This record gives sequence, structure tokens and C-alpha cells, in this order.
Amino acid sequence: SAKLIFINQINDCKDGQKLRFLGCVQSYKNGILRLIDGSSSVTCDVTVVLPDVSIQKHEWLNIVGRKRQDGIVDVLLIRSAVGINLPRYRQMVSERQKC
Repeated sequence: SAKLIFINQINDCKDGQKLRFLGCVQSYKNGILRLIDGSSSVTCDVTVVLPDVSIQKHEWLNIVGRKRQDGIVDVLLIRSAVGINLPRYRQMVSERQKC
């Protein structure tokens, strides 16, 4: 069960921790997906190209992956977040963390 967090909290987590977060595609080249949320960013290693994951610059994606070290996440699964209500998403994530 991945901890749902913002990209700006990834560096607070322990190496090897499973995480789920949302990020906007800055670039996707040669196996590396650079994701940004506001002023925070994370480099995501999409180590294997698997079926059914269509990525485009500037789209928002939901990532489940493992933290490798600060700023780097090994990806486990990618789901599209087209149409996501960003402010509501942030309130919901934060509400769970208020727990």
C-alpha cells in the first residue's frame, strides 16, 4: 500500500518506500520521465516500456513507484490523470495526511 503524497514530500520518505503521487510531464525521453508539481520535481525511471501507457508532454500522470534516493523514483505503474481537479485532489490528499 503506497503512501499517497505530493512530489514535494518524496524527499521526506525513506529510500525503498512505495509511494503514489501526481505530476505533470516536463519530458519523457530515453526511459526517463521528469515530473513537476509546482516548484517541486522528481525524476522517474520507467525502466520497462509496458503496454497501454501513452505519455505526452504536459499531461498530468498518477505514478505508483519506489523511492530510490532523493529526487528519484523507480516506477511500478503509471495511470493517466486527464481532467483531474487539481485543487480538490490536493485538499483530499492533505485531508488524509491530517489524520
